[PDB]
Amino acid sequence: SVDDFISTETPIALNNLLCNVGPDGCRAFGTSAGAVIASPSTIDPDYYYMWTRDSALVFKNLIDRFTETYDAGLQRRIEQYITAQVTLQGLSNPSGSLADGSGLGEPKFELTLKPFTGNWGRPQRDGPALRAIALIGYSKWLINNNYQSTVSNVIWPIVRNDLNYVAQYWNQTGFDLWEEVNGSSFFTVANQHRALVEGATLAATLGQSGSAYSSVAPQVLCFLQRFWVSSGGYVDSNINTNEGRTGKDVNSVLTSIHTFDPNLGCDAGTFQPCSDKALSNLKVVVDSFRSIYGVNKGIPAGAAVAIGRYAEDVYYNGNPWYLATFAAAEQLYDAIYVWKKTGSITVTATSLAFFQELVPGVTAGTYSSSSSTFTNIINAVSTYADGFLSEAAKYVPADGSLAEQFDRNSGTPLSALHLTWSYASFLTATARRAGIVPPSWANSSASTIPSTCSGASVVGSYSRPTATSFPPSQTPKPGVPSGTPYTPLPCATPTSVAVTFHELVSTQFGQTVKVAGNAAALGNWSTSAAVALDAVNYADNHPLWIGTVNLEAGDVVEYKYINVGQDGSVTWESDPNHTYTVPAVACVTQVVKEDTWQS
Ligand SMILES: *[C@@H]1O[C@H](CO)[C@@H](O[C@@H]2O[C@H](CO)[C@@H](O)[C@H](O)[C@H]2NC(C)=O)[C@H](O)[C@H]1NC(C)=O
Ligand SMILES: *[C@@H]1O[C@H](CO)[C@@H](O)[C@H](O)[C@H]1NC(C)=O
Ligand SMILES: *[C@H]1O[C@H](CO)[C@@H](O)[C@H](O)[C@@H]1O
Ligand SMILES: *[C@H]1O[C@H](CO)[C@@H](O)[C@H](O)[C@@H]1O
Ligand SMILES: *[C@H]1O[C@H](CO)[C@@H](O)[C@H](O)[C@@H]1O
Ligand SMILES: *[C@H]1O[C@H](CO)[C@@H](O)[C@H](O)[C@@H]1O
Ligand SMILES: *[C@H]1O[C@H](CO)[C@@H](O)[C@H](O)[C@@H]1O
Ligand SMILES: *[C@H]1O[C@H](CO)[C@@H](O)[C@H](O)[C@@H]1O
Ligand SMILES: *[C@H]1O[C@H](CO)[C@@H](O)[C@H](O)[C@@H]1O
Ligand SMILES: *[C@H]1O[C@H](CO)[C@@H](O)[C@H](O)[C@@H]1O
Repeated sequence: SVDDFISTETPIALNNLLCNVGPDGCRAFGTSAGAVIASPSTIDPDYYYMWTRDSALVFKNLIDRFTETYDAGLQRRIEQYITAQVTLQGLSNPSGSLADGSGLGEPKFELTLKPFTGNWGRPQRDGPALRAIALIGYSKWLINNNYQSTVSNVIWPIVRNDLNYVAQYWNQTGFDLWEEVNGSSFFTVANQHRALVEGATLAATLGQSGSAYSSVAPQVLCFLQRFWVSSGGYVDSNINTNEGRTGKDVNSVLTSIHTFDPNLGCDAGTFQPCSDKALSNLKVVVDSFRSIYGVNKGIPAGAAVAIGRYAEDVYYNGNPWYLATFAAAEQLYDAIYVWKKTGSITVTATSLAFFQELVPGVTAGTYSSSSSTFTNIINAVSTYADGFLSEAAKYVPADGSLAEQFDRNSGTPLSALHLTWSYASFLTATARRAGIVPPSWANSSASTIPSTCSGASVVGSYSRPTATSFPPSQTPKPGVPSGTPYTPLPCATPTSVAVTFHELVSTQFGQTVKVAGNAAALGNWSTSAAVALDAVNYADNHPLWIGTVNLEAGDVVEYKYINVGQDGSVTWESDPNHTYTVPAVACVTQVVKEDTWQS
């Protein structure tokens, strides 16, 4: 049963999610405190970086969990994530610097919390919005528990930079959440709108300046309306671009679930999950995958299918994604929640096709909780939503691991292993199924659309946050649900650890980088026995060499990189030797050591 899968997968998903959080997660061990790896995959693909988006989506989930039941272990991680942003905001990077806010649009960073210097689809203007939303989430908790001073001193300067960025740069093109399309993107705009609304509210509570945010927000909402295609009944996910796609993209479904607020009911203006526009869009998006994936062969209309990002996708050949398939279920669980709470379901001309696929012959109208129609709809939609979970479940391996994708024909996992966002997406979908909803972000007025739109923006001011520490033991006030600290799943302690040496060093044609060191596996300082690294991930402006050696757990190793020429001549990097103690920690079987050539 679905219930069986949920009960089994939940502790695995939570464990695997937290394994990807530094400095102590089992697959992110030795990364910076508060860093989140997108995936431990370092080769084909190389996802061993911290993205602003993935990190913020993951921590929003954790903050929501933590808000439901206090967990001092989660609190520790949340605090470290927040303080890591102090370092990141200050960075000058290829998108720009903090001075004019432009640097905040940078999509990804090295896990040492240094800039990523390679070519990339930058900027991505959703990042600051999503980060603000996460930090505002935690701020709400602190305020409710009488720690408002901590918000003002530690969190608000960080949040204020991100909010100023949104208010200044929302009306500018950039890359979408898939990092491919330079334009105006639904997910980005909608989250920018939410960030400004929550920001204005938090500012008012703190007695800080928020009027810029509240005056810009309605204009962002105004622009969001332009993504709707009335003739097709779906959202064109990217506009102001010439990419030549239909625009039918799980982008829009993710948008609905990440800006869900049940207090907004079935508001179509903000694209709520039970809104007629969101329901119509869901059907159009799902339908775009029904006929194209081998895994969907033989599944009838009215039944759940595996879905991907967008039908035109050619990334790894274009496949279903776990997070996309879970997102469809989540939107439906969100819809069911609101229908049950309000005791009423409205079918309109816009959502009719969606409903008739599930309840043949139903017509437009309003059906109350006493009607047989209400019960019929609830059951049909619940079954369909569970169907998306069960479809994804067919392709989850016995160990419960979630990669990024599963093959469109065979269902075998592919691309990045242990994608942090895949685990978050399972956790959120299943929370909504159980009727666990996140804190509200809007009031009724946050849905009122202006008469005429303009690209109104405000030039902001940016300053480096300086506070990098939280007061100890910020426990909940009496009466708040409270529990014991999180403990990871148990494993054996390994005797051997795969150590991936990950070295940035600019080299010229015919040169090879090797690692030499005192351990037998490293060649006991012999240059002939040194371990050659690979240039598989090498680029001139991101000169990465990589390779993996098994070392004895607990061993203290000393090493240096060498550059070996065509002629066999050896160049040692400058002193001192690197000194590394190989971890001997239960569950830590592979680590990445991120080095830069010592000049
Ligand atoms: C900046 O904001 C303006 C105002 O919302 C956007 O202008 C609209 O663009 C859409 C799509 O091209 C048109 O359908 C509307 O007619 C435009 N309205 C006006 C008043 O010009 C503009 O697209 C935004 N640009 C970016 C990059 O965000
Ligand atoms: C390492 O090599 C040196 C030669 O420089 C030698 O003295 C020593 O015996 C070697 N150690 C091991 C572990 O074999
Ligand atoms: C963040 O950094 C500051 C110094 O800039 C420390 O005071 C603090 O304890 C934390 O390490
Ligand atoms: C504050 O107090 C808590 C106990 O509630 C400790 O666990 C913590 O180390 C800090 O001293
Ligand atoms: C949480 O509990 C701690 C005790 O560890 C108090 O210090 C704090 O005021 C809050 O009630
Ligand atoms: C709430 O209560 C739990 C145990 O009941 C503690 O573990 C937690 O630190 C908080 O005080
Ligand atoms: C293997 O050994 C380590 C010792 O550091 C333990 O921490 C672990 O629980 C396992 O027994
Ligand atoms: C790493 O650091 C240690 C410090 O004990 C040195 O002994 C070693 O040579 C390397 O620099
Ligand atoms: C790794 O950690 C061990 C234990 O602290 C040290 O002995 C070694 O020098 C390295 O720092
Ligand atoms: C080392 O091995 C463990 C299982 O033994 C994995 O969980 C880990 O990802 C690494 O490959």
